[PDB]
Amino acid sequence: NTEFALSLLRKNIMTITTSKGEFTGLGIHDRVCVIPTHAQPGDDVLVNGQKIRVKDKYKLVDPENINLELTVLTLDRNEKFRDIRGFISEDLEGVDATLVVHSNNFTNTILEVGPVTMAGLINLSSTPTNRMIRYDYATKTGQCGGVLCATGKIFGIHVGGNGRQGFSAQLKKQYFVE
Ligand SMILES: *[C@@H](CC(=O)OCC)[C@H](C[C@@H]1CCNC1=O)NC(=O)[C@H](CC#C)n1cccc(NC(=O)c2cc(C)on2)c1=O
Repeated sequence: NTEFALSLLRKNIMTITTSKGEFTGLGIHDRVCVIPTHAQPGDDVLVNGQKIRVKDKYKLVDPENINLELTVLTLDRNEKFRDIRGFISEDLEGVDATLVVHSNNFTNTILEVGPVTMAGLINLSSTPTNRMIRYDYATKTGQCGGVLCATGKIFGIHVGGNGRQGFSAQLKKQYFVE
């Protein structure tokens, strides 16, 4: 698990800074990356401290117009991400997953969040959010955007918690299709 998590840290996971602070950003493919919606990125963000113009941005909502707490960004930079869409899996039920963080004080951080489960529709920051993956791990401030994953499987992006549970926005391959 650590070897797969380390591979994501070298080739896909970066630190993205908005006006709301530092967030772990996962590069999906080409110049497309994901970030929690509550980061509220503007026309420009910092990628590992470098000012990068945001070409495209759109918040993800399910077909039932329910918030997904995920925002897909297209960056105007030269480096193309490694295509990790093949690792995105929806078979997460009961998997002992790992959260890969690279933001704030948690740089190059690999956490064992225990077994995950599809919580579904929960009230996240007074906003109903669907496709919620829950793990019984005390995630902390500065870890939003961490990549929930296991060996050869990417499950979602951490979006919040309550000091005892943590929640990740489910990643699906259909999100990156026009
Ligand atoms: C990441 C954001 C951060 O670190 O600062 C940004 C620079 C945090 C991670 C949370 C904080 C506590 N433990 C975590 O894992 N995310 C949030 O703080 C989000 C922001 C949004 C949207 N947030 C804000 C307000 C409430 C909650 N949590 C819940 O509403 C909730 C519901 C249930 C059920 O359990 N928790 C929240 O995540």
